[PDB]
Amino acid sequence: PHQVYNVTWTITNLVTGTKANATSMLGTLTDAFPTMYFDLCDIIGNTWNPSDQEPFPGYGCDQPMRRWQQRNTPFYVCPGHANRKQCGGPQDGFCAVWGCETTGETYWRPTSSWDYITVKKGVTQGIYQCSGGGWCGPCYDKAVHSSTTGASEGGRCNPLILQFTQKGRQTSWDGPKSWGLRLYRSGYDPIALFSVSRQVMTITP
Ligand SMILES: *[C@@H]1O[C@H](CO)[C@@H](O[C@@H]2O[C@H](CO)[C@@H](O)[C@H](O)[C@H]2NC(C)=O)[C@H](O)[C@H]1NC(C)=O
Ligand SMILES: *[C@@H]1O[C@H](CO)[C@@H](O[C@@H]2O[C@H](CO)[C@@H](O)[C@H](O)[C@H]2NC(C)=O)[C@H](O)[C@H]1NC(C)=O
Repeated sequence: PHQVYNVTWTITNLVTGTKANATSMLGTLTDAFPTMYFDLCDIIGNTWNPSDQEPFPGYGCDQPMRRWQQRNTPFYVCPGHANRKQCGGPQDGFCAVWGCETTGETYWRPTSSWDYITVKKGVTQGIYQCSGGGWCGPCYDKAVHSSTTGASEGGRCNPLILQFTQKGRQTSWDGPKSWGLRLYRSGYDPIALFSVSRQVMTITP
């Protein structure tokens, strides 16, 4: 009865244009606001991964330990849909100055009363010593070294969870909205850009 349409929400890698993930559900524009799930490594761009000449940088999506150390690093998120000059643009992840963040996971627990979403780390076993002392866990790509237990495809172990806020559930979604995500480190804070958009189509069969 309330299932008038098939609403699909998509999280997009801003730079590459690829789909980090998607979720569909039946309902209306006012009640279809599902919880989204995606991995950080599916939204990074060409300039995120540290160079190969760079010794144990502490983050990155191209190597298991890089992915693991990245997982244990805090991060903050800034909206790029509000046109706040002081926060800068995509090249700053919309976080040019402190106070631009509206969510994420850091010691000061950023939240917001005006932004449309919240983003927190999901659950993962990441990496752990198992049985024979070797390293086991999802951070390892099962398609790069099978046998290594826990190994997931892609080596995904940076799950993020996105939820819509009350303000988010009440704002208009005509056109995509973008956000920037930054790792909070003692040194450069790498930038990852993503977008959220909605499609509304008829049900089938
Ligand atoms: C509309 O909703 C339906 C489910 O109610 C979606 O249909 C499934 O979509 C997945 C991929 O997203 C396919 O792998 C399944 O085979 C589809 N099931 C069938 C046969 O309906 C559909 O994707 C949604 N609209 C779209 C195409 O975005
Ligand atoms: C892509 O999105 C789907 C949801 O459409 C994710 O699947 C959900 O994952 C959570 C967390 O593990 C579970 O609690 C749900 O039960 C899952 N839902 C369904 C329908 O499977 C999926 O994990 C996401 N993929 C990635 C790598 O983020």
